[PDB]
Amino acid sequence: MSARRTESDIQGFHATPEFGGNLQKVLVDLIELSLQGKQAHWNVVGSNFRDLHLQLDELVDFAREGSDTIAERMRALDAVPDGRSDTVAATTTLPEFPAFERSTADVVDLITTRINATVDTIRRVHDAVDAEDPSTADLLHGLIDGLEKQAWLIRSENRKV
Amino acid sequence: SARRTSDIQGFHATPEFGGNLQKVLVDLIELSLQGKQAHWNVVGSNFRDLHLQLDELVDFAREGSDTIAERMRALDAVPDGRSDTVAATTTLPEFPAFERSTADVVDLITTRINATVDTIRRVHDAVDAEDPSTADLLHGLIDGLEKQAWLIRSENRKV
Amino acid sequence: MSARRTESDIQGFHATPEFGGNLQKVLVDLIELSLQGKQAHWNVVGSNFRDLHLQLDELVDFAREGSDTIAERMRALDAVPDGRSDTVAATTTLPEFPAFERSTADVVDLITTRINATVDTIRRVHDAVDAEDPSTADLLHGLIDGLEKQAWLIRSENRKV
Amino acid sequence: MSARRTESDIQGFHATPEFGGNLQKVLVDLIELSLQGKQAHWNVVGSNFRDLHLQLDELVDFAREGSDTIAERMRALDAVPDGRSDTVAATTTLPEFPAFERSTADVVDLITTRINATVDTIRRVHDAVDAEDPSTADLLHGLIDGLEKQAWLIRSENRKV
Amino acid sequence: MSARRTESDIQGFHATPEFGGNLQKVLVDLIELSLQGKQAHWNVVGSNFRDLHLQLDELVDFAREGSDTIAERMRALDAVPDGRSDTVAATTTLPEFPAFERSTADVVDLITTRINATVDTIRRVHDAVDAEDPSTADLLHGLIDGLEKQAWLIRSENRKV
Amino acid sequence: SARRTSDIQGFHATPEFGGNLQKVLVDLIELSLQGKQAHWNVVGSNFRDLHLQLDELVDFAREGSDTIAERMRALDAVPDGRSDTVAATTTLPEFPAFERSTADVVDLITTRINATVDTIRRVHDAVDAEDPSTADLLHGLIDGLEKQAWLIRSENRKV
Amino acid sequence: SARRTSDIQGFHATPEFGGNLQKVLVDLIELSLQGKQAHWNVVGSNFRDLHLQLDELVDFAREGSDTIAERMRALDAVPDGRSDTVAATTTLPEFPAFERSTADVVDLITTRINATVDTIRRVHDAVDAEDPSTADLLHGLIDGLEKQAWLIRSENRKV
Amino acid sequence: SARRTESDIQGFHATPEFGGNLQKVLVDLIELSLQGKQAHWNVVGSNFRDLHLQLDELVDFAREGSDTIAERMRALDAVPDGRSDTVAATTTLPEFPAFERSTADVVDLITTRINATVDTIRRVHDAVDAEDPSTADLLHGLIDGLEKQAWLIRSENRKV
Amino acid sequence: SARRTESDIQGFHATPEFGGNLQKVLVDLIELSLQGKQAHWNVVGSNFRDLHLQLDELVDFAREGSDTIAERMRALDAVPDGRSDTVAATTTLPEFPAFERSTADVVDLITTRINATVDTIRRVHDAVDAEDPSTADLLHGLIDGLEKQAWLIRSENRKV
Amino acid sequence: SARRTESDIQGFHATPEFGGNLQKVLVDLIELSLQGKQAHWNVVGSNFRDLHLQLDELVDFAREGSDTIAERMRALDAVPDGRSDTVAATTTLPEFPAFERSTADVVDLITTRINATVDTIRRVHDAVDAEDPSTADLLHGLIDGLEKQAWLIRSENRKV
Amino acid sequence: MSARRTESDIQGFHATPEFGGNLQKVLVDLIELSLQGKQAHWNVVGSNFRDLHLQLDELVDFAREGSDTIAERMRALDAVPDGRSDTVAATTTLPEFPAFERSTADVVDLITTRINATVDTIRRVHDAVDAEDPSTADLLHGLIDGLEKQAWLIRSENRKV
Amino acid sequence: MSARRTESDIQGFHATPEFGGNLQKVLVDLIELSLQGKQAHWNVVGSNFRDLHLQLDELVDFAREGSDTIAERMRALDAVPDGRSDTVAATTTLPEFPAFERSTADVVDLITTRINATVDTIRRVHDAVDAEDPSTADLLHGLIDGLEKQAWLIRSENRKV
Ligand SMILES: [Cl-]
Ligand SMILES: [Cl-]
Ligand SMILES: [Cl-]
Ligand SMILES: [Cl-]
Ligand SMILES: [Fe+2]
Ligand SMILES: [Fe+2]
Ligand SMILES: [Fe+2]
Ligand SMILES: [Fe+2]
Ligand SMILES: [Fe+2]
Ligand SMILES: [Fe+2]
Ligand SMILES: [Fe+2]
Ligand SMILES: [Fe+2]
Ligand SMILES: [Fe+3]
Ligand SMILES: [Fe+3]
Ligand SMILES: [Fe+3]
Ligand SMILES: [Fe+3]
Ligand SMILES: [Fe+3]
Ligand SMILES: [Fe+3]
Ligand SMILES: [Fe+3]
Ligand SMILES: [Fe+3]
Ligand SMILES: [Fe+3]
Ligand SMILES: [Fe+3]
Ligand SMILES: [Fe+3]
Ligand SMILES: [Fe+3]
Ligand SMILES: [Mg+2]
Ligand SMILES: [Mg+2]
Ligand SMILES: [Mg+2]
Ligand SMILES: [Mg+2]
Repeated sequence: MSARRTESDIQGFHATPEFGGNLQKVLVDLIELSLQGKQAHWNVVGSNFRDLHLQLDELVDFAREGSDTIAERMRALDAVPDGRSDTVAATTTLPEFPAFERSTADVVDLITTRINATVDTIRRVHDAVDAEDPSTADLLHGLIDGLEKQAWLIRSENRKV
Repeated sequence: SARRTSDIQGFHATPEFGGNLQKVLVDLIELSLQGKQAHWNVVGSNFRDLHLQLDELVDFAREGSDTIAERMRALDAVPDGRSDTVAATTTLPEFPAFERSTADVVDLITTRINATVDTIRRVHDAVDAEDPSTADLLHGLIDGLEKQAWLIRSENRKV
Repeated sequence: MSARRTESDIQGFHATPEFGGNLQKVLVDLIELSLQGKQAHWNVVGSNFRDLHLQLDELVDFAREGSDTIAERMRALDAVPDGRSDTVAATTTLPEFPAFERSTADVVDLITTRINATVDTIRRVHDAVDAEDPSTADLLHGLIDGLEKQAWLIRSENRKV
Repeated sequence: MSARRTESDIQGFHATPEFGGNLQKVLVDLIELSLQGKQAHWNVVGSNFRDLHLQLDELVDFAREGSDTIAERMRALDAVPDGRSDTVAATTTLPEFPAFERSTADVVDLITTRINATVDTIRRVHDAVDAEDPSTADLLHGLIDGLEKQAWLIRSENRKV
Repeated sequence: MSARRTESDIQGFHATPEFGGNLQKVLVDLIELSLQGKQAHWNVVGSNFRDLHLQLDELVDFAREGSDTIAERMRALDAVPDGRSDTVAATTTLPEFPAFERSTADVVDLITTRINATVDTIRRVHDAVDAEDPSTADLLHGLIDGLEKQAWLIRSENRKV
Repeated sequence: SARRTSDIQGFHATPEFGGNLQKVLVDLIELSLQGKQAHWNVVGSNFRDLHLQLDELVDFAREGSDTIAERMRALDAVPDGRSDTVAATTTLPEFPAFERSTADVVDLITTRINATVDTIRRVHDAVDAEDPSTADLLHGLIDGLEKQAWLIRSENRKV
Repeated sequence: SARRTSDIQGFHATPEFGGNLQKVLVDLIELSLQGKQAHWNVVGSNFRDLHLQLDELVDFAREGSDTIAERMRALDAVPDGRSDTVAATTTLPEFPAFERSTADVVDLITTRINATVDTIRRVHDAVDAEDPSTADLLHGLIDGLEKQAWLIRSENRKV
Repeated sequence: SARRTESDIQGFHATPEFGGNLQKVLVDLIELSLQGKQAHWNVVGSNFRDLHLQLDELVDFAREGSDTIAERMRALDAVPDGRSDTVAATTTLPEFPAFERSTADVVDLITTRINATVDTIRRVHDAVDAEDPSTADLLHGLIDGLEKQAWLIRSENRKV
Repeated sequence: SARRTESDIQGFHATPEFGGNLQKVLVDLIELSLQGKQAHWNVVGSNFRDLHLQLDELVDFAREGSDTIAERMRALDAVPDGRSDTVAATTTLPEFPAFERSTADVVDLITTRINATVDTIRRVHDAVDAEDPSTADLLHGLIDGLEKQAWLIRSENRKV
Repeated sequence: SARRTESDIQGFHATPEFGGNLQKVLVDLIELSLQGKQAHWNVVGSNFRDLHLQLDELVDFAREGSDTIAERMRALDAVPDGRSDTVAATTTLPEFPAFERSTADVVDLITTRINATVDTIRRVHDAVDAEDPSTADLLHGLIDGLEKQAWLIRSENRKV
Repeated sequence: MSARRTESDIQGFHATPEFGGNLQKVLVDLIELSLQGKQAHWNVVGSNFRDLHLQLDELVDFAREGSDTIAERMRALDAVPDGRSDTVAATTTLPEFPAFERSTADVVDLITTRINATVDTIRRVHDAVDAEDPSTADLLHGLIDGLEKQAWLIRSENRKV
Repeated sequence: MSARRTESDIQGFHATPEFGGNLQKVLVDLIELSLQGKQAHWNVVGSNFRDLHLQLDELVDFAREGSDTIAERMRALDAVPDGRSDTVAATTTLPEFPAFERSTADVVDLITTRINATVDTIRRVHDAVDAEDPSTADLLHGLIDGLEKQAWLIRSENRKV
């Protein structure tokens, strides 16, 4: 006749502090990447300026969408993101982007290593995230895939023969 | 050439697998129906936001039920989304009739989303073991519905 | 100021219990139709599968919009809809949809019959609705027109001439 | 050539002075509603500001399209609309909208009353319009349906249940 | 199961021969109007050519959608349309469109007359249609409203005031 | 400067050229009317595909008739697309009244498309000789209609 | 760090500034209402162009009135766009009732656009002196409306 | 096995005369675009709006056409010249008059200039067709599109 | 302070075996796209139009898939080969027959070829997943999308 | 004849002080975007959804603004710095608090931060306007757009 | 009175075997070009990577649309295309694309010559195609025009001074 | 009671001859820039061809929209533009664009200086324009901003380190 549950209060999945911290690690590197990507996008100069200028904006869009995805996933699982400038600066694992104008070739190298660093954070955190919540790991897979594609589209400028 | 030889069959789901997807399906349809009920009948403070959010929940739940039912079809299982079956087999607590306050609707719908996510989380490991590709569809459902739960329940949060 | 009314409270048109009842009847058959339409959509097999599979989704879209229209018209007029599964199952006039895979020929006949049953409810209810509120009768005309079109587009498959 | 008429001049349906008058009444209340809707849109403050601010614009859009529909229906039938400010102020049936910032709770009650007044004009006029020209009565049904929906979506904010 | 009907065959509403005949009359005049509209569209010359050239296409679009609506309403109700050239020529009530280039002033008067003739057919037929099937009468109201609007937008060109 | 001197006339078509375009025009309008007739009245196996395809044929034929009529206007010819003229001068076999089966509609409409293409192919060389630019418009019509014929007739093909 | 210390207020307009924006607002609303009146009731030679152009004028004037009213709100002023206020305080010459010829509508509407632009030009320097950002909004209004005046009045031009 | 073995295969090169023929088309299309904008701005009088709008449509077609011609030239390794001095010095179009012009006058002036542009395309047609039929198809699009514009514009002044 | 100090950080490199696994997927997706177009053109008979259209949808999914796989390979510094000779020489799909084929025959032929393509993805899945779970997620999308196409197509021939 | 004969004509160069003024605007716009996202994620309580949505609209306007300012700097050969350390070290905005915050608190906090950002633009306005009026027009768009956001947000807490 | 033809069976234009073979020649080179274009698009590396990467996808889109156009034209004229991988490999006239990564400059040269080869096929076949069916030659003109434009947009990267 | 003005004739703002001449100066340089931009767009050859080819079209679009804006502003203020080829050639201040193909690096330098020259015209004219009509100066600000952005996006190709 009926299979209906009877509780008036059914709780949702709550992330462990460890899991929250792991997604926080991903968050700050994604925001930092976005900030560095815009810096590069503004200040890149030299041969093949336009392509890099445009590709860098694609990277920024992806990293911004990613940071919102991770922060919102945290919220869904009762964890609390911190994307404030001071926290991002204090805790990001990305090497800092240099000041002033940079050459196209230099920007290609710099941004590639910074995407690599961002992806490394996600891969380092992956197995612990997957173990607690496979659905979140799928979002991580999307980030890895999208970011490694950006790294290919950007780095290929400097690859010879 | 590496070309194979002329009637290669598709992956077919075990009865148990079909049954697990059936469990997900009825709770998604029930959620969709309950969501529309809430959408129409919610009243009170912050009516508009709740009215609108609930329609988005319904869209997701309907897309989800279609995704699951069609995955069943692809793997040679047979969905049953009929009204009697859904009423008879859904695990979701019954949604009340009549007008309900926004605060009560927030609480009620959060419970019923969580019930739906619970079903998907309950079958996840057994479907993943048999067909990882289907578990990915389940992950999208878990992610999307848990997002909806957060967006809805935050209205009632204290500090 | 010349022709302005001075009432603080000007109340809206309220549906009678009979009117609310009449729209409730339309609502449950529209929802049942949507549920059966999807069942048929998923489970139809055989000759001209795709055309039928697609047409059934178009039927479902129309019935879903129809049920939302009806229910919101109820709300506008201070009536209260009930589209919950138990209610729809217990009160719909539509013949039950059979279980399992069904042939395209079978689905055509089954769905045509279910559409006609839905239209019949709207037609039975029409005059009482029109008498109380002509504006709602127009929404009923939209439903009659749209559903009878669906019936034609579906039934024509099985017509032998 | 067999069933073709041979008249050089075939004139169209012309509204009677009464019909023109009846549509004029609908027109001024629709325009007044749009003006009050915008006033409320700009000046509403307090709890749930944004929802109300947005809904009021949706109301205004519907009332503006409504007034254009009515006025052009008049023109089609050789009647002449008057939507000028002095005329609208001197002949509208709507209670005056108050000046200054108003709370969201106040705006809900005020605007619900103004919508209902507008609908009341259309409802009072309906039968005389329907008797002369059923096609125009259908446009009135669109207005009744659309405005009563607006009233429901707005008033529900203040409902305590 | 409680209120479910148990009939294998539930048939739809079937138009009487009179109803089918009445919609046939509307159909041929709509098609004739589309054909004359295009003729006028191509062959109009003189002052304010472009405005007229464009408006005539808008008229044609509406009449084409109208004829499709009518014919499909016939099909829905088990009636059979005939929109073939010989039938339209032999049975239309519209005065014949003249050959050759025609002035913008001439086209305005000619097309206004043809529109009015088309509307007259719908108006003559309306009550018999409404009596049998109110839902179809609503489609007629759409046509009356849309065509009379077209007539206004076209005739206003020649109005001297 | 290479600037010319103030009333340079446009290319004007011979009466014969206008007449040839008139021939194309009436068969395109007739096809459009016959296509709609078929669209409404077709019934039976694979109704939906045929119903939909026929509407695409009508769209093409209507766009085509407008293209030809306006080319006539551009070259100072005067189209006649009126109902009596079309009925009196079309080369297309009459389409039957009443409901027709999908199989019969496929055969009937294929014949009438082919008749329309035949007209365009019949006048092609004489229009090309006078105005190559107009023959390009004819080529688009031949291509598009012959595509329609293939898409429609394939339904009835044996093996 | 250069971070400030927790209740920094927004720029607030003087009463005079609010009043000047109020002046612009009522003339924009009046223009919108007059434009629709003209749009409906214009008849005669070149009806369609005028009918259509007048609707574009109305769109601009409505967008403009919303821009001004919301700028008032942002700067803590309170708009009054009510029918009585607009009728009582607009500087625009009354638009006549009844059908008017296209030639008369061109002249009438040009005058009333110019009246509206005149108001904005009259308050410009006093608003610019207080808040340059608001004067930019006024510039868009001057530009757009003067464009409308040109597009409308050109119909009546002699040689 | 059917594969050609040459490492570099050359594409079709246009003769310089062919390039010169397309160049004639180009300058007249650019001149027409420039005159069309002049007319679009400066037209006044009865039925102003229709003409103002129709003139912009002409300009859009003419600008798209000149891009099509110049890019066809580049495809075949010809080199277009669309610079102002070249256009002014080599266009065959009668000069457009200065100042405001009535809609009636603009209709006649622009019809003539469209007809002049079309005439250039028609004059080079056979020489272009003989060398490269694909390019002649682009000429056909231009003839068709421009003669349509001529009809749409001149119809305003037709008294029947 | 948490910032890494190395000037160049290396990204994830796929093993050559991983690249080889994705390569198997790629050739079958390309072969499937090519056979799908062959079927789309040459299908005739009852319910022609639905099949003609469904086959193009399959081709779109298969083309998008092969781009996804080839670009994932490039991301991980593998090097795809989608050239005709390689596809023909290394595809595991049964050859599609020449000439016109009936809708019934096309349904069965294409179902088999979709099933063959899916089988390749399923065969390499675990080896791909073990090295790079993110890539396995792309494999899942392909399995899901292709098996849907198989269902949508084969249903035409199902007799119940 | 009116043509200038110099082979290279220099564009307008911004003084370094001008660049510095735009830099102040930039860091506050970026800080505002970052705080806006923080608020957007962490806001809870009555009327959550409206605020959640309005905060994203603010973030979109602020991100577009910072791009506009940074690109205006580049146009005039100034060099922006939008890096996290620089933003944190040089923003004039009060720090946004950690953790979940109520909708009422978020309304007041964000209004203040919008007002701080606007104040920076208003402070540099006259110095920017004196050197380059075109840039001051961009400042006006920002003032107008941000003060609108301030009104739309703070209205939630207004008790009348 | 009537100009209507009387045959119940009117056949369509049927291509000669020679014509079918000529379009088949065009088909395989278009498919081969598409395959090579994607290979280049994936494997291009070096200065100005992105522009070439993107342009190559434009070329692929055009060649794919072209192959479908030619194959469908064949079908319209009762000819039977063969676009299978074995046939394409066995019969294409394009020099094969090399394996592995290639430099931007190398890809520009390689793809230019392969477009040149594809266009050469169409030009070689042109006159015989035109003689039998001028409408098909027009499709060939589109292919020539579109492909030679691609060749210009791609080759210009390597052109100096 | 009433604040309505009483004149039946209210004139619009009329530009001085000087102001008209100033906007004319802006106009011819914008048209010249558009003409040169297309010349460069067609004839640019070499490393990073595609980016420049595309960016040049963006510049052309902006300069075309600008020329229409200025000419229409002139018309609004009763001034009469001259954008004819002879006038543009006789009066533009831009150095002429060279003939034949030019290298990417050369085009970057050439176009940058020509944008610089166009902007210089607008800046030279600015204060006199602003003094008479601040609203027109705002349009000039848009042109300056948009053109200087183009100059940055184009020139950055040639900027080293
Ligand atoms: Cl379809
Ligand atoms: Cl919203
Ligand atoms: Cl228009
Ligand atoms: Cl790009
Ligand atoms: Fe996924
Ligand atoms: Fe997984
Ligand atoms: Fe209706
Ligand atoms: Fe009625
Ligand atoms: Fe040709
Ligand atoms: Fe200013
Ligand atoms: Fe062509
Ligand atoms: Fe501005
Ligand atoms: Fe978000
Ligand atoms: Fe589905
Ligand atoms: Fe709803
Ligand atoms: Fe209107
Ligand atoms: Fe239809
Ligand atoms: Fe047309
Ligand atoms: Fe607003
Ligand atoms: Fe271009
Ligand atoms: Fe790609
Ligand atoms: Fe940017
Ligand atoms: Fe195709
Ligand atoms: Fe313009
Ligand atoms: Mg079918
Ligand atoms: Mg809210
Ligand atoms: Mg006009
Ligand atoms: Mg590049």
